Amino acid sequence: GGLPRVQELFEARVPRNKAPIADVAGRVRLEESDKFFKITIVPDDGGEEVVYDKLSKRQRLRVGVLSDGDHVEVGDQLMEGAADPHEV
Repeated sequence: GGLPRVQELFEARVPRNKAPIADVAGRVRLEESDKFFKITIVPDDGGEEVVYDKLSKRQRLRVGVLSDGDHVEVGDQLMEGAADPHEV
């Protein structure tokens, strides 16, 4: 979170602590595993459910804060962190 972060962005590098971006739009089914997180996106498209299996409980969520049933637009960030520029 500083000059290294700025250098991280201009250099097009994968962030230290990553974070998923929604691959499709729709409501989310959120589950807490043992010392883990699982976020499943039920798309408005009515198609294949997109699942993000394991996310460390330390990264928290994007604020407000995500809860079960919240609608998610495509490019929205899920859990707090730095999203992969190559991913968006």
